[PDB]
Amino acid sequence: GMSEPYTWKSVVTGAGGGFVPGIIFNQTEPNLIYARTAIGGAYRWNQATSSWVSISDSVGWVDWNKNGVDALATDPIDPNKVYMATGTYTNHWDNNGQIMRSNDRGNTWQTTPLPFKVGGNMPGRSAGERLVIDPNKNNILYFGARSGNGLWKSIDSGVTWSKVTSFPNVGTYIQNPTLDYGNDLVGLSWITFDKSTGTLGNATQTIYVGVADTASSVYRSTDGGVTWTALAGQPTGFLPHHGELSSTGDLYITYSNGVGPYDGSKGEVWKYNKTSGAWTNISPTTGTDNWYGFGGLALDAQHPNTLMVSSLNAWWPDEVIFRSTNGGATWSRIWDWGNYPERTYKFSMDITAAPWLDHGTTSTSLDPSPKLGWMMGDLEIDPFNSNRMMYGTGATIYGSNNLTSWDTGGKVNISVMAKGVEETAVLGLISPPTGTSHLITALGDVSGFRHEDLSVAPTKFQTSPSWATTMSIDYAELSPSYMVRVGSADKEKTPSMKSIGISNDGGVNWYMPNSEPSNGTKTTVGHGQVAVSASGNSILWSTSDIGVYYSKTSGNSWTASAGLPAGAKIASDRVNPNKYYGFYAGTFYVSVDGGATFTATGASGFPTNNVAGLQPNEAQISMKAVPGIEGDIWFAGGNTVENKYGLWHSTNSGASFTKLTNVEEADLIGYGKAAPGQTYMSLYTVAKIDGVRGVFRSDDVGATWVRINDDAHQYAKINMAITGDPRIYGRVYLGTNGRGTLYADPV
Ligand SMILES: OC[C@H]1O[C@@H](O[C@H]2[C@@H](OC[C@H]3O[C@@H](O[C@H]4[C@H](O)[C@@H](O)[C@H](O)O[C@@H]4CO)[C@H](O)[C@@H](O)[C@@H]3O[C@@H]3O[C@H](CO[C@H]4OC[C@@H](O)[C@H](O)[C@H]4O)[C@@H](O[C@@H]4O[C@H](CO[C@H]5OC[C@@H](O)[C@H](O)[C@H]5O)[C@@H](O[C@@H]5O[C@H](CO)[C@@H](O[C@@H]6O[C@H](CO[C@H]7OC[C@@H](O)[C@H](O)[C@H]7O)[C@@H](O)[C@H](O)[C@H]6O)[C@H](O)[C@H]5O)[C@H](O)[C@H]4O)[C@H](O)[C@H]3O)OC[C@@H](O)[C@@H]2O)[C@H](O)[C@@H](O)[C@H]1O
Ligand SMILES: OC[C@H]1O[C@@H](O[C@H]2[C@@H](OC[C@H]3O[C@@H](O[C@H]4[C@H](O)[C@@H](O)[C@H](O)O[C@@H]4CO)[C@H](O)[C@@H](O)[C@@H]3O[C@@H]3O[C@H](CO[C@H]4OC[C@@H](O)[C@H](O)[C@H]4O)[C@@H](O[C@@H]4O[C@H](CO[C@H]5OC[C@@H](O)[C@H](O)[C@H]5O)[C@@H](O)[C@H](O)[C@H]4O)[C@H](O)[C@H]3O)OC[C@@H](O)[C@@H]2O)[C@H](O)[C@@H](O)[C@H]1O
Ligand SMILES: [Cl-]
Ligand SMILES: [Cl-]
Ligand SMILES: [Mg+2]
Ligand SMILES: [Mg+2]
Ligand SMILES: [Mg+2]
Repeated sequence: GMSEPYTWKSVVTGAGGGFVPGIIFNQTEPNLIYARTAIGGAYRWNQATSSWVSISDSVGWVDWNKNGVDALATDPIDPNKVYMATGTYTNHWDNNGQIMRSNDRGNTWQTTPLPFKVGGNMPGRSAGERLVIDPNKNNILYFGARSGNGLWKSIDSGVTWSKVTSFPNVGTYIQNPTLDYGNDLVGLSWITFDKSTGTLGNATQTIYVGVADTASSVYRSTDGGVTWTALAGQPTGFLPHHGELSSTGDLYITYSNGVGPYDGSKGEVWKYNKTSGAWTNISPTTGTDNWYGFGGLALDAQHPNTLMVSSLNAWWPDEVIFRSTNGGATWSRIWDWGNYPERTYKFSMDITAAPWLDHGTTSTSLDPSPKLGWMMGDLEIDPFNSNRMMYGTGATIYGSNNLTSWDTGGKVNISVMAKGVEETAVLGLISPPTGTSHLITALGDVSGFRHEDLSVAPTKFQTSPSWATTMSIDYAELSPSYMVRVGSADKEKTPSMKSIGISNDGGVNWYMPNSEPSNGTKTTVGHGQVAVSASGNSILWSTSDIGVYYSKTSGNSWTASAGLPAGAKIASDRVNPNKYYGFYAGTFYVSVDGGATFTATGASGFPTNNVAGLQPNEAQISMKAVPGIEGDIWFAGGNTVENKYGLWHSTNSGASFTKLTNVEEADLIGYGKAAPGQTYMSLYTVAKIDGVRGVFRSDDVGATWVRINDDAHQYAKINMAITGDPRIYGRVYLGTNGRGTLYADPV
């Protein structure tokens, strides 16, 4: 079809806002670093700008599972080469994975499908690395796989893969045997070469492999991977997260009683000397002083007996990093107790690059804010600079450039080192037509942000209410200072927290109303979708659990809406405050009494998501009324199973819709400022049009469409959120599931 080149940039959050399970340093080129994520692809570091660049944005709609990066290897012989094991789930949520290969540090990729699933967003994703390159003969790669698939090898630089049938343990541990998520074998855990057992051009003969099997977890080959044997004398009862070999011949291994990233309530650290055969338990803590696994393992390349480990997960008051300079014989903690509850610290956190990491709470010794971290499954020391470490948490990448201050009685300065990283899952987006913000987001895990300059990190976490995930946000079109968001309050932690927040100042400050939807038996857990009347004189809340409710009393009371099914999608008219719209299971609904009463209209052909194995309350539906035009509604969504997929337009308040004949599939719709000389708002859609999957803009009410993204800027399964900017022609805001929010303008 037609295309128009655009400039695609990230909306900056400073910290990224998702879990980084692996950071991978190249072993021969200084400052060559990669980072991998569970749902958001991978990144490469740029030392000149102290920032990361995504190497995954070519991943698109059909091949979306490539953004689950379960393992990554960087070539020490030719550092232009990099490989990834990708695929997101190993259960019924996903299809088979693949090994991706690049000869230009991730600028471009080729791919080899694997005949099994890869688990970038499965349990144990911070154990590793499970994809490795022979450091003496770099056409050889090994991959340790999930689900009983065992050990795989390539001898042609990643093009072709075959099972290593002589590997004798495919794993035994299963995290969630009774669930539909993680009921498969975790499988193999990490692979570590002994480079001293090969020479350039000749296969490395000694290879170590960790396996998620508490009874027998560490394996070695000494004949180049022909024969594999469990290490005699190894400890039992735990799961090794990492195995790293020092030049002393000591193999260091961290263990947890889980594979993580969220669990681990007991742990050990061991070393095994490859020459003497001695095993030594060097666990930093033990007995009642240990209630957590050990996860991250970092050896110092310059000082062979210096190493660090992190807890996984202590959870309270914070995690601990432990440092040893004598091979684990003695350890120093990065913080200690004083007179309880006081603590002393060998570190200081600096979150000036992402000040919202304090979650809006006041720091105390027992409730530190910001924390050192959590989910610290990967901890790394720069092999070319003992003063630099990096580690991943569930929210960011932290690092230091004065690490060895620890050894001289000083404090380690830890700062956000995630510039360029955006990992959030975007549940909703609004671009208010007035005020200092053009973009307020609804995000998983870190709630969402009010953005002003899209290159500057937000200064504030969303509080009062404070929650992990905002499912939905809307604003009053005629009074955009009034806006409402809904999420799910953690009432175990804060029983007075509500799952709805209201703002009268454009989203800068929020308050919680005096009541929430409830029935005779329970109050809503929240989530669902929210719509705000044109004038702000009412709120409609389609809750996740107990149906649709309206309030005309600013949330002082809520009343169940008549006629609209529980789980319905909802939308307010942007002109007429009495008018709302609903949709469920193929039927369209209208209310003309402010959300109190809904009546069906006649609209046909919408995906029912209710025939031939489909479920209505999990449909892909984007439905919005148009700013400035009463009764004008666009609807995108559907699927191929029903042959009900595309983009529909109503101008009579939902009484009838025209299905656009020139849009084969569509999943999202949004609006922005009209083009010069046009009166109708520009349309932005995520769609398949003229045979091309992408992001498209129409300046003529859908008569013609131009693709405004391209094959290098696809962002995987972009069925999350989209809007134009009512104040900036051409501007699009695109939500993603693991790449944060993008904004883009014509070239
Ligand atoms: O706890 C294990 C172990 O503890 C042993 O005791 C030792 C231990 O004691 C701790 C307790 O100390 C008490 O003080 C004592 C002291 O112990 C004693 O020595 C001294 O002498 O005397 C003192 C005074 O009595 C203290 O009073 C207790 O409070 C303390 O207990 C800890 O309390 C922590 C804080 O709790 C408060 O806030 C949270 C509320 O829930 C509580 O009600 C509040 O009280 C609590 O920390 C939180 O832990 C959770 C995780 O908990 C879970 O795992 C650990 C289990 O212990 C726990 O039962 C279980 O519930 C953290 O939650 C996580 O938060 C992260 C970050 O936000 C989330 O990550 C994000 O996830 C998303 C994905 O999310 C989805 O998928 C995951 C799912 O979980 C989620 O819902 C989904 O949405 C991802 O995408 C993102 O990337 C990622 O960032 C994550 O989801 C979420 O789960 C939470 O943050 C913490 O605040 C502690 O758990 C609790 O233990 O330590 C001291 C030692 O001396 C003791 O010996 C026991 O002996 C043993 O039996 C055993 O219990
Ligand atoms: O039994 C499930 C169990 O899951 C626990 O949560 C764990 C689980 O979370 C999955 C979600 O991960 C997010 O990523 C996290 C990431 O894990 C972190 O590392 C990072 O820091 O933060 C990220 C953001 O928070 C993703 O953003 C989510 O998308 C993902 O949700 C699951 O997504 C899959 C895939 O579908 C999506 O991706 C492809 C695209 O094609 C699709 O359109 C997208 O929606 C869904 O698969 C579908 O499942 C339905 C049936 O779903 C029902 O059963 C499972 C429930 O989870 C659902 O709520 C329920 O509706 C099926 O019919 C379809 O065919 C499938 O396509 C899943 O449904 C989504 O759940 O894994 C990562 C781990 O980190 C989390 O701890 C959770 O704590 C438990 O309560 C429990 O729910
Ligand atoms: Cl004190
Ligand atoms: Cl303004
Ligand atoms: Mg680019
Ligand atoms: Mg690592
Ligand atoms: Mg602060």
